[PDB]
Amino acid sequence: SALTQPPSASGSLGQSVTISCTGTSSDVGGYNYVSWYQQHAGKAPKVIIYEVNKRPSGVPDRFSGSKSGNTASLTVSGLQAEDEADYYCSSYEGSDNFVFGTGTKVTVL
Amino acid sequence: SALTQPPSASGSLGQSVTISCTGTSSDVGGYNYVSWYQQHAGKAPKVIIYEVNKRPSGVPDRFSGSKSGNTASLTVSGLQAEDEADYYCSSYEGSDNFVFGTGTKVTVL
Repeated sequence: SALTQPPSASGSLGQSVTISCTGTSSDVGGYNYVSWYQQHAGKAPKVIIYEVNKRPSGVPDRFSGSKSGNTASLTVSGLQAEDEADYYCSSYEGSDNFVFGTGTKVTVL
Repeated sequence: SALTQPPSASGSLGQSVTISCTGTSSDVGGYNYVSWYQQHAGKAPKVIIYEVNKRPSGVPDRFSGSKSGNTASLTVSGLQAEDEADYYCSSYEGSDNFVFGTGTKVTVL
């Protein structure tokens, strides 16, 4: 299984893009343990958000996470060309288990 | 001066879309008084969310709201053809004042 993410999203340089991540009451809707990751092609993933809305040290405030219902979202503001990347979500889902989304490719226009 | 909203968003039938509403610490980021409105052009608006995440009586559970920092988000899940519409946000901004966004047009594919 997988969390549902749109294939694609886009926003303007300097503006924002928002990505959704839809699960169920047993994952996204059940806990406050949603993370987001950014990956450029061929590069290492990077954690952007954890615990729904927390940014790791060194991740700036232009990355914001939220959730409501069974859907989490990530908004990337102040868009830079280097924000063109794949973005994935994950959620805790009970036990010691996590489920991931299928990734959204962002284009920066 | 308006709240910033993307001019467009889209999602697939039966799935989800999330749209954003970005203000400042004096409005969206200052209070828990974000509302969302749906309007099919030419027709009367309807309130979908108030107080960030509250649904008026008669609004289905599949519309949900959230915020983090200066950014509020509305998710429409289980998208239906009737969800193609303009969606506006507003926030309190002190005194007896409310400020609105410019609206996002959602398409349902």
